[PDB]
Amino acid sequence: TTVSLSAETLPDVQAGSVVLYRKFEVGEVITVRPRANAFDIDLHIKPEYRNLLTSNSVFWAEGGAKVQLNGSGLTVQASPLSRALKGAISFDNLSGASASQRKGDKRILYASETAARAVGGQITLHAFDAGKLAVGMPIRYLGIDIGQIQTLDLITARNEVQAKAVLYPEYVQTFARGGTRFSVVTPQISAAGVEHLDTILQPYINVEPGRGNPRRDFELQEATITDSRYLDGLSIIVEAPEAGSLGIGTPVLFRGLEVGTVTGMTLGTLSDRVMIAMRISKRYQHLVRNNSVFWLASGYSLDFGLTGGVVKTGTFNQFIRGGIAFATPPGTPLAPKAQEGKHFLLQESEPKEWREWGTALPK
Amino acid sequence: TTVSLSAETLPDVQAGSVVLYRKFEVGEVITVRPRANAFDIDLHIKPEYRNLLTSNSVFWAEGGAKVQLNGSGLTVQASPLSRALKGAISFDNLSGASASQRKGDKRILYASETAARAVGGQITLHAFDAGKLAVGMPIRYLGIDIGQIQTLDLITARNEVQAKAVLYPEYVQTFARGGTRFSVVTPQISAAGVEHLDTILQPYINVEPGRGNPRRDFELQEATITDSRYLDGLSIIVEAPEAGSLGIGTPVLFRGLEVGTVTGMTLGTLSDRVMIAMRISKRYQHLVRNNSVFWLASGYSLDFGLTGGVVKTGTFNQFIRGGIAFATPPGTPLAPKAQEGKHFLLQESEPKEWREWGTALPK
Repeated sequence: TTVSLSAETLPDVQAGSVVLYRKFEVGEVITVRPRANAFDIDLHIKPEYRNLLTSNSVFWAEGGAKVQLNGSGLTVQASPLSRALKGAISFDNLSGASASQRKGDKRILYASETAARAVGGQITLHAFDAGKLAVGMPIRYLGIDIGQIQTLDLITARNEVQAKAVLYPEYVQTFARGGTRFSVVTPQISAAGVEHLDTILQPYINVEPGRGNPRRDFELQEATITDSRYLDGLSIIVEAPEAGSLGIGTPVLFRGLEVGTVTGMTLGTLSDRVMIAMRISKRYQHLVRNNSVFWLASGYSLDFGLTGGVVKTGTFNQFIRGGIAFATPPGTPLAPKAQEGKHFLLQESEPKEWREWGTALPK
Repeated sequence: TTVSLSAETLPDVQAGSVVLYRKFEVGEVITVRPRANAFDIDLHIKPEYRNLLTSNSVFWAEGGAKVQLNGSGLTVQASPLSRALKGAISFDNLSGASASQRKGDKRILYASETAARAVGGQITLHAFDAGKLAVGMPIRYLGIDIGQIQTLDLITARNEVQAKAVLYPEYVQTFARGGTRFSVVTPQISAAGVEHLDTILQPYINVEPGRGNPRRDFELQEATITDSRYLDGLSIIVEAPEAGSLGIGTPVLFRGLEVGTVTGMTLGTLSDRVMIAMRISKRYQHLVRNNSVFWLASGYSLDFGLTGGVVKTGTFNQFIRGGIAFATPPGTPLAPKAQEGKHFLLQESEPKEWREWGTALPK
C-alpha cells in the first residue's frame, strides 16, 4: 500500500482493478478495506512514481465499458480487461487541490472526473422551475462550454430548486463576479419565431458576465433572447401607454433596418405607463439623439380607396413582432448623444414629415 | 445459510448467484428451496457482515446484463459474470423497514429496487382514462422527480383505472396530505399553442401540494396548464354571459402586460352565467381592487373608414387565446384589495375612458 483513499459510496470500485494515468496504466488497486460508516480504498503505485506523486493530485474513479456518444462519436479506447471487468481509478495533478488535503486525514476518491474538478469552481443556482434544467447540462458563454450542472436539489421549505453547478478553473475568477445573469435557453413555438435550433436536442445555459465581488450564489433568470446577439449596447427606456404587440425580441427599426431589439417589458413605478427596455448596437449607438421621437410600427396598415384602392403588403417582421421605428428631426444645432439611461416618450402616430427630414448624422 | 428469503414469483433468481451491496460484491446465494405456494431463497453472508446486518434491511433482486438508457446514457457497471449469467441480489439498510419484519416470519425479496422502496410511500390514484398513464411514469414537482407509477389496475365494477404509485420517503409526509391535485401533462396540438416540449418523449405528472390529513387516496384530475406557472396567487372569479373564446390558459391583461391566467371554466350555480376562474400573480396581486371592471378583449377589432380606412393588426395572443383586460377607474378614496374569493361582472364593451383614467396604484 502506497497511497490510501477514502469515500462514502463505492459503486464502481472493485479490488484488483488497474490504476490509470492520463488513460494509461501504471499502478494497481489492491484492497477495499471496509468500514461501517466510510469505506477505505488502498492503492499500489511504483516507487519511482510515488516520488513523482504530488500533494496537489486528485484521484477520480470510473468503471465499466463506456461507449460515449458526445454528438457524432462512439469510440472506445485501447482498454485492458481490468477496466472491462473491474472499476478503474485514474489520476492527474492540478494546481490548487492542496486545500482538499489540508482538510481531513487522507485523500478522497471522487465519483468521476467531473466531481474531481469540482474544487472551488462549484456555484449554486436558485430556480423556480427545474423543468428545463438537467444533470450534466452545460453552461455556455458565446457557445463555448465553461461549466456544467452536476446536481438538482428540491427544497419544500422555500419552494424552489437549488441547482449546484461547476465552473472550470480558468473561468471561475472571470465569471461568478456578481451581477452575473444565468439564463436557460429553450425552443419556442409560439407567435414569435424560433432562433434556437440545437436546443431541441441539447439545451444549455447562456450567461452574461459581470464585475464585482466573487458572490458564487446566483438566481436563474427567465429565457432571454436579446442578451445573446445584442450585447454591450446603449440601453434606452421608452414609455408607452400600452404594450400592444411588443415583446422580448421585438426589433428597433431605422428606415427599415434593424438597429436594435427590445430587452424586456416592465410596468412603471406608477402604474400608468409601461416601460420598454431596448438596446442599440455599438455600431448604431450614434444614431439616437436627445431629440429622437419613436413611433409604434406594428403590423399591416393599408389605405382604402373609393374609386380605386392602392394596397401594399410587405410580409415584414413587424407583423410577427411589431417594431418601433425612429428618425431624427432636422436641427442645425445637433442634440447630444443618448445617455446610458434616458426615458423617451412614444408617439402613437407615425409623423408624416419623417421622409423629408434628412438629418445629417456623421461617423 | 445465514439469512433466508421468501417470494411469490422468482423470475430472475438463480442459484449460485452473487450477493451485491451498493453494487459491490459480498456474500453469495446458495439455495433456491422450492415450495408449491411460495418459494424459499437462502443466502450466505460472511460472519463479520451478519453482525453488521440490521433488522432494518431490505433485499432487492435484479438479473441480467442491463444497459440503461436514462436519457443520454448507456454505461454498464464493472460486473462479474455471476450477474451476467445468474440473477443477482443487492441490499442496503433504510430507516423504517422494521414493519415488514414485524409482519410475517421472514424477509421478502422485492422484484426490483423500486418495489423495495415501496413501503409506506405507496399511494393510489383513480383515473377515468389511462391513455396517458404508463408503468414507470414519474411524478414530478417543479420538475423534480418525487415518485413513480408502478402498476395499473383496470376495474370493470366501477369503470375506472386504479393506478398505484410510490413516493420517496422524504416526500411521503410533505405530499399526500389531502387537497393534493395530481394532474398529468401531455402535448397539445390544437387552437391553443403548446408549452410542453419534453412531454412528446416522456410524459410526467405535475402535482400541487396541500395541507391536512394523510389521505393516501387520490383522484387524477384533467391536464391543467395554469397550475404550473401561476401558483399561490390571488384567485378571482368573474361572471360572464358567454364563454366566448376563453379557455384554460387564457391570459389576463393589464395595459397589454400579462398579469395572470384563467384557471378553469365552470357553469354557475344557476345556469345563467358562466364563471371564469383566474389567478393573479403575487407580484401583481395588488393591482386589482374592489372597483376593477373587466372587459372581453378577444381577437381582432378594426374600424372601417369610408374616405380612408385606418387598420391595425397586432398578431397578439388574444387572437389565439382571447384575453380579459382591466384597468382601475379613478377614485381619490381607494377601494381595498380583492379578497380570496370575489365575484366580478364582465363588461361586454371596452370602456372608452380607460386610457385617461390613470389611477395611482402604489407599491
